[PDB]
Amino acid sequence: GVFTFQDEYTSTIAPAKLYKALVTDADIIIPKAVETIQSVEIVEGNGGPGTIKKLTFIEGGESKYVLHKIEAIDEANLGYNYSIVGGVGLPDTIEKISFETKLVEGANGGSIGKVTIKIETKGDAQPNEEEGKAAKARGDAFFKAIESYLSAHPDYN
Ligand SMILES: C/C(=C\CNc1ncnc2[nH]cnc12)CO
Ligand SMILES: C/C(=C\CNc1ncnc2[nH]cnc12)CO
Ligand SMILES: C/C(=C\CNc1ncnc2[nH]cnc12)CO
Ligand SMILES: C/C(=C\CNc1ncnc2[nH]cnc12)CO
Ligand SMILES: [Ca+2]
Repeated sequence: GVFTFQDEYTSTIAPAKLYKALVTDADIIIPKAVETIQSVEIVEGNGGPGTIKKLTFIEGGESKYVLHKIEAIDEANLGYNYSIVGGVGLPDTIEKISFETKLVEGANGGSIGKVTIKIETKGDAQPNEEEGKAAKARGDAFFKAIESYLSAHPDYN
């Protein structure tokens, strides 16, 4: 089956600046900002489509990682699309999970981070609800941490 979900994250940070932090400077800013992410590293590629990034994080006390494959990267339109192409642990009901993200102008000069999540399962298997909730909660924490960090360090590098 194919399932879609929509998240929106509000930020006080202006969209092009937030995109720069999330995308262009991800490898530097994200580990600094996000207290559960230890590193964001390029495994292969030049930064364009097909690039694989390894994001190492702590969960339940254990060091784990996920691999992201860049599907599209469009700074002009503040777009970034990627898929998850590896991780730690046994297979589950997800055959594939991918993301289409866009940043747009929000309130008082801030942003809204839009995310469409596409989950593909085998046959009539359903997405795991607890996981979706946890994933969204991580998304909230991720944007909060980035907002707090960029508020405290509006300049950098
Ligand atoms: C940090 C990574 C993915 C999470 N990125 C984003 N997650 C959510 N919204 C966004 N807008 C621009 N980039 C993103 C690395 O693939
Ligand atoms: C897999 C299911 C929910 C998991 N998804 C979400 N759970 C919580 N908040 C959300 N916002 C957009 N999607 C979600 C429904 O069983
Ligand atoms: C911040 C991001 C994703 C977090 N949201 C979700 N990630 C995974 N599954 C889900 N179901 C509903 N929302 C989600 C994109 O990088
Ligand atoms: C890009 C994001 C998170 C990086 N992925 C994860 N970050 C932290 N703990 C996890 N458990 C499963 N996946 C993760 C957005 O929340
Ligand atoms: Ca960190």
